[PDB]
Amino acid sequence: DKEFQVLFVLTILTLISGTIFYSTVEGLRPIDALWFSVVTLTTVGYGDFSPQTDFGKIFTILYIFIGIGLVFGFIHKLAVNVQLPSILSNLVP
Amino acid sequence: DKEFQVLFVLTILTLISGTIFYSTVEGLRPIDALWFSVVTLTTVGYGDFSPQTDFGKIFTILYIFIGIGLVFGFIHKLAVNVQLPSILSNLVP
Amino acid sequence: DKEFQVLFVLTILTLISGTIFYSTVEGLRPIDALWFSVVTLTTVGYGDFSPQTDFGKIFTILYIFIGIGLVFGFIHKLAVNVQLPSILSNLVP
Amino acid sequence: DKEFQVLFVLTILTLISGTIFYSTVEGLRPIDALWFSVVTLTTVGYGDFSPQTDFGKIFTILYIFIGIGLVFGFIHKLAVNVQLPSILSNLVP
Ligand SMILES: [K+]
Ligand SMILES: [K+]
Ligand SMILES: [K+]
Ligand SMILES: [K+]
Repeated sequence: DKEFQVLFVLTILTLISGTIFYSTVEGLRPIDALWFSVVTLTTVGYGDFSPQTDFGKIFTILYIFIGIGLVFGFIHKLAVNVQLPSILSNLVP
Repeated sequence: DKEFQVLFVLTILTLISGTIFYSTVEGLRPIDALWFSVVTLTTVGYGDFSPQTDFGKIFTILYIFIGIGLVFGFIHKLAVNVQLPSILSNLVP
Repeated sequence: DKEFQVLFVLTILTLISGTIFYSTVEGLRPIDALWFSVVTLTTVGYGDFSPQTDFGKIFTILYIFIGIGLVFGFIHKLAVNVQLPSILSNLVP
Repeated sequence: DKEFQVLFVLTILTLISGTIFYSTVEGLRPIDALWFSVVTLTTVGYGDFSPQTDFGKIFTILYIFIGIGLVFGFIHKLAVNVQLPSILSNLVP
């Protein structure tokens, strides 16, 4: 609970920061900026969008090193503290 | 066994859900929809396909956060509870 | 040693299998086939190459689920049993 | 501290080595060479850049197997020994 909540808030703030940056510096729509932020921090990287400016590339490097840690943390706790118990509870007939 | 079976079923259902969504909203062939779902949840992300609609992008964001946890879980148990023993058994002359 | 050797051989065989498949079914040069196999199993996925046939896509799905487990295993042991000690040994003045 | 410092230096050197290689063999700007090195070793892989020469592809294969181990190590310690405590310290009213 309290741990998953913190991680949830930290993830939300991280994605908000990305959305604001890419819509500003790279000129993306806010929706596309959020899309790029997620596709980046989860390391999926389709490359349908990518930073065209040097500022954009430099920020993204730092965004990645800082962002991956907490994003996968959230993903991990979400799966281990939320999804796991639920699946088990559904396996009791 | 019982753990790997559950994870196997959960993975199958997850991929089925993706196949139905992308063939519907993004208009992909069912085979290409399954292909995108896998390439997404394993975080490979070639970008040969990517969602063009806003609905598609929003769903994929949620699909990723929810899907990665179980997909890598399956991958992990598959390697640790199935592949590992087999390799060891083949190393006894 | 014996563990890292096994993992090394298993990785080599896996990459050889990929090289043969993609040069055959997708018609890539052997070098490009090996390149795609690695870029796939390490989950990097540039998408400079991607399978164009349905056979190619179906095989790759299976290749991914089976291959990621051992490839990251090798990567892990390589870093924990080989790179780690070496760095420490270089930190003794 | 001493552990995070070492990992920090090892990461810096790894990225420097990549920058020099890609600007030399693939003819990228130094900034784009660093960009590719990071996007590669964190496994994001946008594919906005990718090696066009066989030398480039062969080196990158080796760069990946060697580089991922330490890069994610740094990312891990950064998140567990630096980001984690800080967030907790900010949660004390
Ligand atoms: K990727
Ligand atoms: K990618
Ligand atoms: K890509
Ligand atoms: K990845």
